[PDB]
Parts: sequence; C-alpha cells; structure tokens
Amino acid sequence: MSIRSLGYLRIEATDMAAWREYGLKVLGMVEGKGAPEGALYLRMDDFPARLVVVPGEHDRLLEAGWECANAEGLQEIRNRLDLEGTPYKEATAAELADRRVDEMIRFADPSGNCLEVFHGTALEHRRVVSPYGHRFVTGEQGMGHVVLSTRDDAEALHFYRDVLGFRLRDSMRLPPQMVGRPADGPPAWLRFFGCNPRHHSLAFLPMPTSSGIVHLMVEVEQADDVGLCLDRALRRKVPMSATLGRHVNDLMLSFYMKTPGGFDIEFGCEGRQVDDRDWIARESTAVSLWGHDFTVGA
Amino acid sequence: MSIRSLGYLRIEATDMAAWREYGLKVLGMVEGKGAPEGALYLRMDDFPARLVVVPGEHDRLLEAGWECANAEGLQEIRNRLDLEGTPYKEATAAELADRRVDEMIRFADPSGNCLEVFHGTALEHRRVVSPYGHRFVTGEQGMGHVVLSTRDDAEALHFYRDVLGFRLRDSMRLPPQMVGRPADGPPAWLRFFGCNPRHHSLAFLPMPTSSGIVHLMVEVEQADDVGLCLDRALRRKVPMSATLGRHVNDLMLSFYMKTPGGFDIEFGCEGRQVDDRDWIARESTAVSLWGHDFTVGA
Amino acid sequence: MSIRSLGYLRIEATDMAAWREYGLKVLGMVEGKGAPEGALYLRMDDFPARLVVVPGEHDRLLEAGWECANAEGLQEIRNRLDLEGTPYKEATAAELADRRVDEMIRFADPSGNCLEVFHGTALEHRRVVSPYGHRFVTGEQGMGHVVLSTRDDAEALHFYRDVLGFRLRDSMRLPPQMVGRPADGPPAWLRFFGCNPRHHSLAFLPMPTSSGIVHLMVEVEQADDVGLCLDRALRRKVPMSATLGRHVNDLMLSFYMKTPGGFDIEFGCEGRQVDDRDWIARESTAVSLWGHDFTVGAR
Amino acid sequence: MSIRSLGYLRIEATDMAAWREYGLKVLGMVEGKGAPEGALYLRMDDFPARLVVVPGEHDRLLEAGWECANAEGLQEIRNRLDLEGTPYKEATAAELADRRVDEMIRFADPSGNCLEVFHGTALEHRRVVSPYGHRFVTGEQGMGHVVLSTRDDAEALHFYRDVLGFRLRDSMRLPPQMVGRPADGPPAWLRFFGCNPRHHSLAFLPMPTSSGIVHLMVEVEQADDVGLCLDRALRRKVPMSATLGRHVNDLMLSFYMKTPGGFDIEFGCEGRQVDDRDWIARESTAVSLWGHDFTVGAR
Amino acid sequence: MSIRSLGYLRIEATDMAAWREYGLKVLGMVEGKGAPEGALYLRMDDFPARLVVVPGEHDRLLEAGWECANAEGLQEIRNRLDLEGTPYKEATAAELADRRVDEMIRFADPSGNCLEVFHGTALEHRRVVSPYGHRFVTGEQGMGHVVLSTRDDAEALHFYRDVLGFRLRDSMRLPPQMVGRPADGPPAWLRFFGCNPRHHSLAFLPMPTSSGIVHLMVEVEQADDVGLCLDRALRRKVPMSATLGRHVNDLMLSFYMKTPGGFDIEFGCEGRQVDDRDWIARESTAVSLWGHDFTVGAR
Amino acid sequence: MSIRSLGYLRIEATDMAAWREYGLKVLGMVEGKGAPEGALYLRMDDFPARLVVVPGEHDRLLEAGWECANAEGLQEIRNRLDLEGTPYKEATAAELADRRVDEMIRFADPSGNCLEVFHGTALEHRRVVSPYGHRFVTGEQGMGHVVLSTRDDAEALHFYRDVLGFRLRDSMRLPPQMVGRPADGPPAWLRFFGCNPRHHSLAFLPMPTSSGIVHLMVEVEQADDVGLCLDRALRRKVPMSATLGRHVNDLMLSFYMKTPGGFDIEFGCEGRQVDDRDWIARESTAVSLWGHDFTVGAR
Ligand SMILES: Cc1ccc(O)c(O)c1CC[C@@H]1C(=O)CC[C@]2(C)C(=O)CC[C@@H]12
Ligand SMILES: Cc1ccc(O)c(O)c1CC[C@@H]1C(=O)CC[C@]2(C)C(=O)CC[C@@H]12
Ligand SMILES: Cc1ccc(O)c(O)c1CC[C@@H]1C(=O)CC[C@]2(C)C(=O)CC[C@@H]12
Ligand SMILES: Cc1ccc(O)c(O)c1CC[C@@H]1C(=O)CC[C@]2(C)C(=O)CC[C@@H]12
Ligand SMILES: Cc1ccc(O)c(O)c1CC[C@@H]1C(=O)CC[C@]2(C)C(=O)CC[C@@H]12
Ligand SMILES: Cc1ccc(O)c(O)c1CC[C@@H]1C(=O)CC[C@]2(C)C(=O)CC[C@@H]12
Ligand SMILES: [Fe+2]
Ligand SMILES: [Fe+2]
Ligand SMILES: [Fe+2]
Ligand SMILES: [Fe+2]
Ligand SMILES: [Fe+2]
Ligand SMILES: [Fe+2]
Repeated sequence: MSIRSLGYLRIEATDMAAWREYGLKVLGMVEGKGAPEGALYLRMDDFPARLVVVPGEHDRLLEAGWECANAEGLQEIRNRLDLEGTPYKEATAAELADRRVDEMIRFADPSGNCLEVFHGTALEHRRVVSPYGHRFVTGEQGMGHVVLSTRDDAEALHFYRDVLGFRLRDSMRLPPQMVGRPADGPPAWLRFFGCNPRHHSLAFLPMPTSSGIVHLMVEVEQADDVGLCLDRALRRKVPMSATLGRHVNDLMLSFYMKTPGGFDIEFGCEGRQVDDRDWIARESTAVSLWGHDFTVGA
Repeated sequence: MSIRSLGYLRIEATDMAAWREYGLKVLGMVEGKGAPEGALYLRMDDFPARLVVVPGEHDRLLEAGWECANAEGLQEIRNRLDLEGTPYKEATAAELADRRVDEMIRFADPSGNCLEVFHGTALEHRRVVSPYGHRFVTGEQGMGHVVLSTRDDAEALHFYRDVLGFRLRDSMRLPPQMVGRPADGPPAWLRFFGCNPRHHSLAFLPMPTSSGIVHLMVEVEQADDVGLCLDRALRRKVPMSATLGRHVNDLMLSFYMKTPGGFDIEFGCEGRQVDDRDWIARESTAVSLWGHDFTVGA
Repeated sequence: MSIRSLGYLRIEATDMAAWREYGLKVLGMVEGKGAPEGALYLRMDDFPARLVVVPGEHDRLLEAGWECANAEGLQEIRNRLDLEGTPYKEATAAELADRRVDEMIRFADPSGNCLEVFHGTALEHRRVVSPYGHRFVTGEQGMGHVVLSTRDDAEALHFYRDVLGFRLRDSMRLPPQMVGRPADGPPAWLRFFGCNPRHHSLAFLPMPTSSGIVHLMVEVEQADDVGLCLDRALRRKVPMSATLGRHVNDLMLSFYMKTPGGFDIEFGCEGRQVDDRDWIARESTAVSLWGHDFTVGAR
Repeated sequence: MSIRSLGYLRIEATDMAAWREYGLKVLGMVEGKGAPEGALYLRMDDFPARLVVVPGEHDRLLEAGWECANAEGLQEIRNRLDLEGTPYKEATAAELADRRVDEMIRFADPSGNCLEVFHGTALEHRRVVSPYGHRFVTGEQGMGHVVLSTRDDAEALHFYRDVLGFRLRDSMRLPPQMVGRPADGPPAWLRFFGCNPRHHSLAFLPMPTSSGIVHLMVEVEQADDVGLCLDRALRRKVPMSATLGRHVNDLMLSFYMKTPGGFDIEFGCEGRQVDDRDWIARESTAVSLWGHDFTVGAR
Repeated sequence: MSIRSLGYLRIEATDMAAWREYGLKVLGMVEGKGAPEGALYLRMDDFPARLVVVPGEHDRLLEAGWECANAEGLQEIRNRLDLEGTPYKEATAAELADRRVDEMIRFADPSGNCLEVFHGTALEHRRVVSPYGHRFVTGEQGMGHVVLSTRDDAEALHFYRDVLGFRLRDSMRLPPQMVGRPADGPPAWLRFFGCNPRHHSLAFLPMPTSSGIVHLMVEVEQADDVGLCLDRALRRKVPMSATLGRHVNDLMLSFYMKTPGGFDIEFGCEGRQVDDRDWIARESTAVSLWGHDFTVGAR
Repeated sequence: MSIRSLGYLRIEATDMAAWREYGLKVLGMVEGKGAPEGALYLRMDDFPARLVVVPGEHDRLLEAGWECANAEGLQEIRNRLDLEGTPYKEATAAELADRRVDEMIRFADPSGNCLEVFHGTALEHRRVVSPYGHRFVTGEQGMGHVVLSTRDDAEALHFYRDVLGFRLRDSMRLPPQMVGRPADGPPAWLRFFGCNPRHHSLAFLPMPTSSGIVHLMVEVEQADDVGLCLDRALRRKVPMSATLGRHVNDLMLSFYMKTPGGFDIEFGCEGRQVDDRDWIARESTAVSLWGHDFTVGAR
C-alpha cells in the first residue's frame, strides 16, 4: 500500500538524564510507561512511543521504523526487497513484543541505515497532554520527518524510490567542495522523499554525521507552539542551529536546535501537503524563504 | 463490488410478545406488514425489515443477510467462495419471495454462523416514523453492526478477510485465561471487520454465547436519541450490560442493554467513518475512552 | 453597559485538602498563585482565579463576583443601586490588591447574598493546561452559572431584573407544599437570569441550603470532557447527585456531583446561547429532556 | 417589545369528532392534555396547544392569542391601548390556569374580533411526533397566520398598525363592486401585517364570513410534507378550496382546503422572511405566481 | 426612514420609435402595459415601469421618482421639506392612478430638477424576461443611479444631504476654468449621494446639459451581460461615449453610450456596496482604474 | 461619529537620505508625489502619504493625523473640545492643500502632543506596489498604531477617553520606581486606546522619549511578510529592539527595530479585532505570550 509514514525512531544515548529533561521540558513530549533498561519512551500522540532513547556508549541512530497499512502492505515491501536482493529478517518474538507490532522486518539500506518496517502497532488511549498545551501533527502524516546521511546520493535514490517506492518530492544541489570533491566537481544532491501527503518523511544528505542523523523534525499545530518552544529552549540554554524561518520546500515554519545526542531537531508548524497526482518533482535553489540562519551554530 | 453492508438479521425466539414490546417501546422501531407465522418484522428505514424475529424453542441467531450492489457484486462473492471450496446454495423460489430479494446464496462460515448474501431487495416507501422521534443511521452504512462468536479467531480472519473480502479495521487482544487457555497462553483476538465506511459492520469474539450473538448495534443521529432510549429502557426495567460511554475504536457514543433473546443491543450515535485508502489497521488496548462500565450486569 | 458576566466565586471551607484534591483531580482545574496562606485559587483560563476557596468553620458561599466591561459599566450599576437605596461600599485598597481588580463595589441582595461588582481585572497569560485535556467555556459567557437560595422570589425578581438588569430567561414552578405553604394558594418559582448569551448566569431557588448555594455550573467544550470527568469522580468515590442528562431550558448536557462543600457542581457541555432581541421568557415544566435522575442522589 | 408572534387560536365547533379526525389524520397534529371535557387541544410543537377546539353551536373564531417576550412587552401593549382608550380586561385566575400563561389581557378590535395578548406560557417538553413525519415551522415565526374579516379597512389599519404596532407588509386591492359599493369610487384593501420575520402573521379582508375567519395558515418544513398532506386530504374526501400554488407576496408554496369549521386552512412551506430594516411596503396585483386555482372551489 | 432608493425616471422624447428600438433591442428591457398613447413603459423587474418615455418637443428629464418604505417614511420627508420651507404638492387622484403609487409628493430642488417622492407602488408579477438573457440588479439598490446637472454645488449639498438625508459617498473636484471661473480661486465639485447600499443613487455635476441629465446607470448581474450589450449597441450603430472601464469610486465595470435622448446611459456590473456605519466620505482623483476613455466620444 | 482611525503621521528628521533608504528598502513602502523639497511622502495604500518625513534639526513627531467619516463626524469632535475648553485652530488654505483634506482642526493634548483631526482626504488610485510583494493592512483599521509619551496618565485618560471618545482597550501597570516615584505608593499605567476594530490605534506611556514617540506599528497581511522584512533589516544592519514575538493584548505577531529617527517601528501581522459591544477593558500582566525579547536591544 505501502510504506505509509514514519512510525518511530530508536536512538542510542550517553546522557539519559539530559534526554529526559530535554524531551519533557523543551519538546513538551510525554513519557511513556515502561520502558525496559531504561530506556526513555517519548510520546506525541496515541503511539506507545515515537522517540525511544536507549543507554549506550554512543549518541547515534539505531533504527527508523516505518508503518504500513496492514499485512498486505508489509508483504508488498517484502516482495520489493526480494526483487532487489536486499537481505532482511523477520522480527523475533521478543522484538515484536518490545515494539508492540504484529509483524516487522529488519534490514539496512546500502549506507546502511537500519530500517524496521511494520504493521499492526498497539495504541495507548488516554489523552496525551503536553503541559505546554501544544498538540503534535501526526495522524496520516506520521511522526515527522528524518534527514539522514548517505554515503552515495544516486544509490539512495535507487533504494528509496525504485526499491522501496517512496516518491521523489524535491532535490537540492550541494557544491562539490562541501562533499570533498574538487571545485571542478559534479555537484552532489540532497533529495527529499514522500510516502504520504507530508511533503517529506525522509531526506538523504550525502555528508557524514556522528549520530547518522542530520535532523529530526516534529510538527505542532500553530506558530505559537513553535514560538513558545523557542522560549523554553533559550531559557534552558539549548544551543541553536538555525533561527526561526520558512522553508521553500515544505513551507514549514520552524527553528533548529541541538539535542543531547548532538543532532538537531527541527520543531515546526504549517507544513505543506502534497497530492501525488498533481506533484511535480523539481529542484529547489534555496533552503528558506526567510530566516533559518544556519550560521548561528558558531 | 462487494459485500457492501449489513442488510438484515433473522433471529429465533421463545418470547414473541416481549420482543414486540421491546422492539416497539424501547428501540422505537416500527412493525412491518405480514410477517408469516408470526414472526415479527422490525423496521428502521425503507427496508421491509431489518430485524426479523421468528418463534421457536431457542433464543438464537438464524442468519445474517448481507447486501451487494447488484448481480455482478453477488457473482463476485460466488467466485470467491468457489475459489476456497466453501459449499453454498441458491435461494429457493420460496426463500427469494420471503426475503424479497432478486438473488441470494446461503452458506456458513467455519464456525458456522449462517450467511445470506443477496442483491435486489424490495423497499417500502411510506415514511417510517418512530413515535419517539429518532431517525436511524443506515443508508450506505447499512443496518448496524453485529459482534458474533467464533470458535477460532485466525480461522475467522481467513474466512472474512481473505475469502469474503472484508477489510480488517481493528484488533484487540484477550488475556489467555478469558478464553480457557493457561495464564501462559497466547492471547486470543477480537477482530473488527469493515465493508463500507461504517468503522465495522462485523466482529468475532472467540468466546461462546447461547444465541451466537455478542451484541447487535443500531445507530441513531443524535446523543439525545440515545439518552431518551436509555430512559425508556430504565423505566421498563430492561437489564443494563454497560453504562453510557464512548468507544475508542469506532467513536460510538452508546449504552448496552439486554434484549429478550438474552444478547445485548448497543444503541448508539456519532459513529466514525473510515476511508480504506487512508485507514491503518492497528490494535486497540481499551474498549472505551470513558464510560461503558461492563460490570453493571451483576 | 451592565454586569456582563459571572467573574469569580469565593467560598469558605472546612476541609482544604479535600477541595485541592477535588479541584485538581476531579474538576481538572489548575492551581493559581500566590493566594494567602493556605487559601486555594482554582483557575479555568486567564482569570487569576475563578473558584477561590478560603479556610473557615463553615462550608458556605462568601461572595459572587460580577464583571463589568469598564468603569462606566460599573457606574451604571452604582446609579441603579442608588435609585433603589441599596447600601453598597467601595472596596478598600487591600481588597482591590487581593481581588486584582481596578474598582469594585460590595453589597448584598435582600436575602443577604453578597455580591462584588467589579471592572478592570488583571489576567495571567501563560497557558492554563488541564492535565485531563479539556478546555473550559468562558470568554463572553464568563465563569459559568450559580443557583443560589432566596427568601422571597418576588423580591429577588425585582432586585435582579429591575434593579440590576439581568434578563429573565426561564421560570419553573415549584409545588406550594414543598415551600412550606398550604395546598390551595400560590406556587414558588425557580427563576433563571442572564446577563450575556449564556442562557443563565444566575438562578434563585426559594429553598433553604446550608451553604448558600444550590449549585455551581462549569462548562467544558465537548461531551467527552464531561464523560471523562464523571469517570474521575466515580474513581475518586465523589458522591453523585444526578446522573448525566440534558436540560430542557439551556440544553446543557451535564451531570451533578457533590463537592467537598456539600453543594453540587454541575459539570456540562453544549450550552445554548441566547440573543435578547428574539428571546421569549417562558415557563418550563421539566428539568430534563432525559436523564438527570436526582434520585441517586441529593440535594 | 411588542406582540412578537401568533401564539394560539381558540375556535368554537359543531362537530367535535370531525375536528379530531381532521386535526389528527389530515393535519398530522398531535393531541394535547388534558383539555376540559370534551374540548380538543391540537399541538404543533412545545406549546401546550396551538389550535384549541371547544364544543358549541357555531363554527366560529373565539380568540386569537398573541405572545409577547416578557412582562414589559405586555406592558407596552397596555400602554398603547390606554393611549387610544381601547377597553381591556386583565385575565382571571381560572383563565391564566386554563391558557397556561402568566399574564394576559383581553380586548377586541373595532370589528369585534377578540384578542388575548399574553406572556409567560408553559411549554411541554416530550417530543411532539407527527405520525406523518413532518415538522411544523414555528419558533420565532409563531404558530402561522390568520386572515380575519373586517368591517372597515381604514379603521383596522389604524388599530393594527398605529395602536398595536404590527408592520404593514403587503396590500392587495379589491374591486369596489364586490364589497357592495358603486363602480366609480374607492377599492377595498386586503392588508397583510407582521410582528416578526414571518412575512405575515395577520391579514384582514373586508368581506363577510360565517366563522370570523377567512383562513388559518400552518407551515411545514418541506414541499414533500405539503404534497403528503394534500394526498391525505384527497383520500379523506376533504373539500378543496385552492389547488397547490406559490404566492406572490410570501412565496409560500401551499394549497387550501376546507376544515370541519367550513373556513379554509392553508397548508404550506417555504415562507419568505422579512427584515423590517429593509422591507418596502408595496401593493401586489396577483394572489399567485402559479396555481392556487380557487375555482375548485370555495370560499 | 427615508427615501430608500431610486424608483423610476420619466423623460420627454422627440423620437419615440428610436427609444422603443433602443429600449428593446439594445438595453434588452421589456415593454410594459398599457401606458398612455403613445407613451413608452420600459421594465427591468416587477416595477410597472422603471424608464417611462413620453412624446414631446425636447429630449429632457421630466421627474426622478424616489421610493420610501411606507407612509411614515414619506411623512419623514414632508417633515424635512417643511423645516426648510421647500414647497411641495400632494399628488392628484389621476397622478396616483397614473404612477400606480399610494401617496406621492412633488417638488423641485433649487436648480429646478423635479422630484416625485412616493410609497406604496403596485408591482406586476409575471416574470420579466429579457430576450438577451440578462437580469438587472435592483431590489434594495433600486433602479440604478442618475447624474443630474446643478447650478451651485453648495446649495445642492445642503438640499440633498441636509434637507433630504442622502449620505455623501464620494466627491471629485473639477477645474475652476472648465466651470467658467478664473484660474486662481475655488474648484467645482462632482458629489455622489446614496440612500441605500448602492454606492450612489444620485450625483450632481455643476455643468450644463441640454436634457437635464448627465447619465442614467443601469446594472446587470455579470460582465458577460455588459459585453453582450456593447456588442448590440455596436451592431445597431449606437454612438459610444466611453469605452469599457472600471470606476474608482463604485468599482462598476461599465461602458457609456448615447441614448435617443442624446444623454448617456452607463450600462454596468459589479457595483460596490456601502455600509453607512463604516463608510468614510473621501475625494477621488480619477474616474477610472482603467478604460472609460471618454475621448471616443462625448459628452 | 468620531475619530474613526489613524490617518497619517508627520515626523521631523535629521537624516533624509537614511529615511528614504529605510522607508523604501526596509519597510517596502512606496514614494509619493510631489512633497515639498526635499520632504519625503511614504505610501502604504491609496492615501497620498501615510508617513510624511520633513527635514529638520531633531528626530521628533510633529503631528498625528486622525480621520473622521465626514463633516459631521469632525463637528462632533469640535463640540467635544468646546465642552472641555480645549483650544483648537481651523486649518489655513495652504494647510488644506498641503494635507489634501477638506477640513482639519489642530490642537494638542495636555502633554503637548499635537493632533490634526480631518475629513475628506484625496486618494491616489494607481496601484501601490511594494517591490517586496507585501500588502499593508489599513482600510477601516487605518494606518496602524502609535505609542506616544505622556506626562500624567490620569489626565491623558480623561482627554482621550472622555473628551475625544477613544475606548480603553487594555491597561498594563508599570513599577512606581521606574517612573521616578517611591516604592510604596501608586504604579504608572500604559493605556491602549481604539477608535475602530484595530485593538489599538493609540497608546500612551508616561515615560520620556527624545522623539515624542515610543513606537509606530505598521501591519502587513501575513507572517511571511514580517519574516522577509526582518531579513531586509538584518541585511541592512538596522538596529533591532525586540525579537519576533506575539503580544498578549492584540495578538500581533511582530518584531521591533530602530528607525533613522531612533524610535522603534513595530512591523507585524495577525492583529486581533475588537467589537465594542462585547469587549471587556482589562489589565494585562505581560507584553508577550512568547519572544519580543527587548534585551537585544532598546528603547
Ligand atoms: C535545505 C533544506 C530544505 C528543506 C528542508 O525542509 C530542510 O530541512 C532543509 C535543511 C536540510 C539541511 C540541514 O538540516 C542541516 C544543514 C544543511 C546541510 C544546510 O545548511 C542546507 C540544507 C541543510
Ligand atoms: C471492546 C469493544 C471495542 C469496540 C467496540 O466497538 C465494541 O463494541 C467493543 C465491545 C465488544 C465486546 C462486547 O460487546 C461484550 C463484552 C466484551 C467482551 C468486553 O468486556 C470487552 C469487549 C466487549
Ligand atoms: C431545572 C434546571 C434547569 C437548568 C439548569 O441549568 C439547572 O441547574 C436546573 C436544576 C435546578 C434545581 C437544582 O439545582 C437542585 C435540584 C432541583 C430543585 C430539582 O430537584 C429539580 C430542579 C433542580
Ligand atoms: C393573496 C394572498 C397572499 C398571501 C397569502 O398568504 C394569502 O393567504 C392570500 C389569499 C387571500 C384571500 C383568501 O384567503 C380567500 C380567497 C381570496 C379572497 C381570493 O379569491 C384571492 C385572495 C384570497
Ligand atoms: C467619475 C465617475 C465615477 C463613478 C460613476 O458612477 C460615474 O458615472 C462617473 C462619471 C461622472 C462624469 C460623467 O458622467 C460625464 C463625463 C465626466 C464629466 C468626465 O469626463 C469625467 C467624470 C464624468
Ligand atoms: C505591551 C505591548 C502590547 C501591545 C503592543 O502593541 C505593544 O506595542 C506593547 C509594547 C509597549 C512598550 C513599548 O513600546 C516599548 C518597550 C516597553 C515599555 C517594554 O519594555 C514592555 C512594554 C513596552
Ligand atoms: Fe526538516
Ligand atoms: Fe458495537
Ligand atoms: Fe445548572
Ligand atoms: Fe395565507
Ligand atoms: Fe455612473
Ligand atoms: Fe505596538
């Protein structure tokens, strides 16, 4: 059907205490109920967790989990993966119980970022209330989007578009020097990927990161929610990556800020919806309409 | 096309007089014109009957009738049934006249609840007016939904989803003890089934009942209609199964009450509509958002 | 302009720990700052407090507070009290500071019920977030309504309608023998008054109560918020006074429960709004369309 | 404020069994409770009765009842009757109890047509459910309209517009020779009055009728409700007075039929609503856009 | 209430056959019934006539007719004319019969322009169907607007605004030397007046015209109706005065053409509507946003 | 009627080249025609100028200009100034020609702040097109708002509310010790006034400024227009006074920056609109919901 949205992200961390206070006091997410080691479960809506943090010696991406509509929809991904020759494994009894899904397959892309593709998640039904009064925009758009590293842009395009069936939604070139090529280069390509109306749920920057993550975006309903988060971040001396601005691409009004795992979170609103029957995949030539001053890091 | 909705229910009863007064004074349905033995015909809209009660020595389900769009739509069900090897029979001349349909096939599932699958019903056109002023919600959603018993959940899923072509809309686990397994069990699964936008028209609880029915739901337009029915039920000392509440699943605002056939009726409003192009089949972990206190039986 | 809405309610209480637990875990209101020791401010929205609970020896109503649009709307109420000769005091500096208003007058109706009419309240701006996810319905409808006790319904009709300017919105007759009177001769009236679109902000029953108060109604956005409350209340063993129902007059979908003060709170949604330009004052002949079984049950 | 709408109509009748059968099986109204023996209460909505039928020796109109918003709206009507010197009586205790109102004044217009102006009516709250599935259109438009007979149209214009405050909404001229007058010299006027958005609540024809009444109009929601009525009426052999049509002035889609009192009822839908702030009083020159063939036919 | 709109225009004409042909084949109006011999009634809607053309020796305006809501709205205009001492006559019986109104007063403004203020017009109810498929825009906006000639703009301002109660809606200055005055010293003003939401019903130019009239504007629903008219007019060799354009003040999309009377008709759509509660009277400094090239061309 | 909105602002300036560059390249306003040598007209819409900048020796406010609906709305303001004995002069012929208005009166409030109240302004009709693609929000809300300096807040309250008729829309208390007063005893008030739906057109701070002006606010349609401005301002090295935020009182999403006059301009969107019939004048206790960090930073 087929992948349909970003379901969860599992990350590994060296500072579980900082994650807990950043997730609860800056992001205004809600902590989920146990939660093994722990192991922090961060909640946005009726999913048992969207952001799962497990303790370890590295600050990195473990898995990205991707929701399908049903059993048939997972089978479609299986059939595609076999057609290409991508090795994949069924979740073990213990993995299904842990993620709380009916079926799941595990595999990596050629970079290899690890993927979990699943169907039949459990939901928790008590209202999830942020103490700051914002609601996240999830539903049919899913969790948010993730921008990850790739070792090779053309190879990512192949895997995500041709093998897995994402749609190419947007493309932006990088000057050859920024990816270590001679100024004489081939530019390289940052490509954005859609699986549902959310402009993108996924993108591949062909430059390295230590975590494997460039940014995670989560969306709230209103500008005020973004603005109030900015103030909570500033008050807690969270480092800023980009100033408030509006994207050209997805029309998201957002700021970026460093998380305790070293990568950025984009916290935004007003994200653009895409119909695949109308959409023309083209190249954008700027990141923002205004704002998003990425020089603010240093 | 293919099954499209719940058309009617035929039940057998030991107390025809209690049915008549419950159907007319509590449910505010209208009695249809003859009506063999009798045989009570209960009406909700322009169908000649939705709930047909025939006298006998048991309080049980006889058949569930399922409407298709047309001749081609019934043929599609025939072709599916032959593909699996399910024996089925054409209605006799006398059966077609009795149900008042153009074509119908008779068969049972592996449990075997008996099914009638038909097209080309007659309608009656005089306004059907409840003396209590409510209107039932039928139309493209059909009669309502029925929760029946199954001897085996996985076998029901097969028959209904893979053979007949219902969509899996929702799934809820039962602890192993409640179905007679050791506390060490496999949980068993209550699975909800859709054939049109009505969240579900059918569900299978894998625990026995004497009638074969767990509940029949009928929907009215407004909360007030539900509330007024509650008061009519209480006044007539109808026993309650669950208190007013809201479902997690289908978002139905409803109460359950025992009928004269021993099974419950859920009388509700505000039921959720589902688009199969968007819908993610997931597992719910609670029955209600609030209310629906099922301890009220004893 | 006139009085425009119900602003706040100040009550006295014998169990402060029970009110805090109630206010917070059943009602889902939010604690304000920084009431006197150990008074309790309970918030619904950007009012510094809508329900103020102060320690004492009775469970009783102290004052109902009534909001005016501005200084001139308050003057119009002085002028009306003067025409009648109704005594009123201007608030003291400490009272203004305490209530967080710019002006305020105090008086009592003829049954001794105490009013504070004010304008120019401070507001607090950080979002009030119920742990339970509901939002209250206030704004131009104000905090809700209050049903108080009265000694004489004809004297109250005159004070509230003719002197103060509320509009009579509905009336319901009560049997002469359950007021203490014969079985021939005049009924007693429950009268519902409004000062804004909320069908009623005020009603008066001529029947005696220990606290001064027959009920406080607070309104939430949706049926789900009412059902989730009822469920918290049942879990916390709160005594029920009336089952869920829908009223005939204001079409409120609500249930009633006993508070730590032993008066009811009505917790409801879907309240009907009234335009004075077309509204006909009539007599209702039932409490409910359906439910609201007071048998469960007090009083 | 003023009179705001038509409340009820009380008629006298020679055949009570025929009116009950009519009221119930043709009109699809609902029987109320518990009229005097063997009076008939016919209900459209939550009014205890809108058409009250009492046993007698004639088929005639007894009183038209006119609803005011509240006590002060009734006082405004006293004050207007006093300015003119129009005699009126206050209702007795038994009359108040009988009509289920809080106050009521009785008088007559100069042709002797009797009015009851009231406020504070009781309502009944259990759903009124027509066996035929239609809903009537009442609310702020009230029960409907009535076309009565008048002796002098200029005296009626003054009483109804100038003394009582209805607005003139439309006028239609009638030939001088079908009033009894020459063939040179002045026409007689049919004048349509309103007191709310319903294009008219009241009209007066200067032409004689046995009953006092030219017609009663009641309004249902949709065309289908009108067509289904017409069909019940044809099945019950009710005498038709005018075929289905659409009026020019109120754009009512309606037919006319004879009642057991021998006056017409107009049964219609799609009535036009009027805002007094922009409404121009003019003269219509036809009854209908189409249909309404009175040839079928009375009178 | 006051004058509420422009009702009708009566003009005198030297060529009756040309006006009928124009009225009917260019304007797409419909012939009314049964004007005097051989006067011409031209209809836009249910008014018996909106443009009445009578045989004579000049092409001139006879009277502008102005509609009031009712008898009391007409009295308010008498009262205003009396305060000023402006002479007016009541209409005669034959005049009432002729104009098909219930009351009417005649007077002239200080430049001698003749007004008929009326209420209680007859309407005709069979559908007025333009052979060309357009509908005119009238209703509460009335027949359209008229730009007349004035001797003194300050005297007209006083008569129309202060005595009669139109609102000043816009003003446009005219060069002192094209009024006949020096080159130092005061401009002359074109003033636009309204009595309903139509941006203007009346304007006055202090510049001389043979007919009394600078222009008549009539409004149709859509741009297509304007373009189809222009095309009939070009086919019939009607002299153009101004090409299609959009006005700055009323945002009318219109063209101007010469009539058989030699004054212009403006034929337009999309006229802007005004609410007096927020409308600011200002000065425009151009006729058009675009087009309306009067060079084509008269005058 | 009264004053209806803020019309224009006239300021004096020491650097004219800096204001032109600012006005044009940061604000995205459009240059008007043909101001005196070398005065600067800055346009937002069809007003000939909304911000008029004239060469001088200080950066100061000269006059705020206030628009009335018509001649009679201006008379109502004369009448109010007369009741108080407030001196005002009628404008001279050259002043009328210069301001492009029909009438105008000049006076000063009791702190010496100079007002020009006018009606009958000329408009210019060719589209005003910002090079940056934004549209300003003016119309019935007028040019924006201005926060001026005051010597006494109680005297200003009386002048602006009681004499001139603005409505008090909000109030915010300021610490007694940052006005120069003790630490016991009375706060000073920031008061926000409005004359139309724009939450405020005018506010007064009792704190000293070199220019007369605390800030000018101008409003654009959307958040994107604000963000694109901020970006032009950062590129042009304009000094920031307050970061982007949302106000508590008018829900304006805006940032503040220093102008070439050294007073702030607030550049914002999403301003809340007020209906006087339901608006309650209250006290706010924060500047912002979020952002608006004045630390960045002046003053
Ligand atoms: C460039 C861009 C376009 C559209 C988006 O929705 C979006 O998130 C981005 C940013 C992706 C990416 C990032 O987050 C880290 C810093 C990067 C490499 C840049 O400086 C340009 C693109 C940036
Ligand atoms: C559990 C549930 C979820 C969603 C629904 O729409 C719905 O009707 C139900 C109830 C089904 C079922 C029942 O009616 C009898 C008592 C049962 C076994 C329970 O106590 C839980 C589920 C119940
Ligand atoms: C009748 C009624 C209508 C609308 C309301 O909002 C509302 O609170 C009521 C109830 C009034 C009153 C009460 O508060 C306590 C118990 C009373 C006396 C009853 O037993 C019936 C009316 C009740
Ligand atoms: C003309 C008319 C317009 C609107 C109405 O609602 C309406 O009832 C009428 C009819 C008035 C009147 C009547 O009732 C009996 C028969 C009459 C006299 C006719 O023959 C024409 C007008 C009719
Ligand atoms: C300027 C104007 C605005 C709105 C209108 O509806 C409208 O008719 C006009 C035109 C007024 C006037 C005219 O009728 C004849 C020729 C005139 C004098 C011109 O040449 C410019 C203004 C014109
Ligand atoms: C508080 C406020 C609310 C709504 C407004 O539109 C608005 O401009 C303000 C700001 C008022 C005022 C100012 O202009 C300069 C700096 C001030 C004194 C502050 O530091 C807080 C309030 C500010
Ligand atoms: Fe992003
Ligand atoms: Fe159910
Ligand atoms: Fe209540
Ligand atoms: Fe009628
Ligand atoms: Fe014109
Ligand atoms: Fe501001």
